Amino acid sequence: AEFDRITNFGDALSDIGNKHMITVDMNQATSGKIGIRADKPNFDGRFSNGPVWTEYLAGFLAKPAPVRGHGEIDSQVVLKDQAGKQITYHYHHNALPGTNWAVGGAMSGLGNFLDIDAANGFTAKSGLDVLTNTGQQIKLRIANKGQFTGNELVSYMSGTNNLWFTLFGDLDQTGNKAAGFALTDIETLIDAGAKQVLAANIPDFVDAPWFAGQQKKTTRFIQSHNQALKAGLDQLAAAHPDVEIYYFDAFDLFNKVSNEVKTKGKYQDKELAITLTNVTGEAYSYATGKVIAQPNRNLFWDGLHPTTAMHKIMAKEAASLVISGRTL
Repeated sequence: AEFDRITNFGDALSDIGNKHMITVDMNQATSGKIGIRADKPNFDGRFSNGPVWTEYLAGFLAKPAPVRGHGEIDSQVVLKDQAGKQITYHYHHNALPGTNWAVGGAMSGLGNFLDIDAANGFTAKSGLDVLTNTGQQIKLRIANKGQFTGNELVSYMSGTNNLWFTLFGDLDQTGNKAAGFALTDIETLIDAGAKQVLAANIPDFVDAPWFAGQQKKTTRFIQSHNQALKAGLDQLAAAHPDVEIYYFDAFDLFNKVSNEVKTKGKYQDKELAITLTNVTGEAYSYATGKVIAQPNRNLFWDGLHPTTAMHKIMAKEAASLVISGRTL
């Protein structure tokens, strides 16, 4: 056989609950002073209305379902109430053994990042930067579990948040610069013994509701990133002939589904029991909580994250890429 288990790295497209549960635990530990990410109506801490693509993937390949994992978390969380009284917490959680190390918000590269808010009248000064970037996930997986054995498929899907925090934060990355961080991370996997790598590019988010009024900037970033990533993976595959690399072209899949819905009115897959009829709107509004009656007719759940229907479509394409043995 080629592999017994799947290991996942990346962001909210892959995460089965780390960003959610870390904030649940920090909220408990501070008696409600930290806001919960991926609350209801999101499904069990997924940034979706049901399972994400890494869950369908394990089903399709008949491998064990993802197990949420992370390393030790430790931080001095400093908050202030509206009166400006400072409150300090020692937040700690032991490592969590698992196989899916993805965390919503994560960027390609190393280190930790800030994507958690204080709540109920408090404001965070310091120490909420407890979430790990994709390259940091890999570093902590290696420390916790050692090098890969070769019996795993390792999925890597990152870069969306390198775009996100360039548009809406102080990150100042080109698509090619962000792609370089991804390739550095993927090379770390290889040097850690990974022999089967499922590397995904950035989806075609041209129509994502949260990117409205940024279409030229997102096309530039996502096009730049994906062609740099492809070329880099072609080079890595060249230099590492004992590694099988599958390039999940999530971009083209999003593009194809979208154009099918726009030009024929639907994208339907009878094998998956899915019919999409909307690829331009959110099924669910973050701001108001409201959800349309039939969210699984949409590509987009909120303004960026796919619905569980679209995650199923993504995993079928990835599973069939792996089954097809069409490696780089």
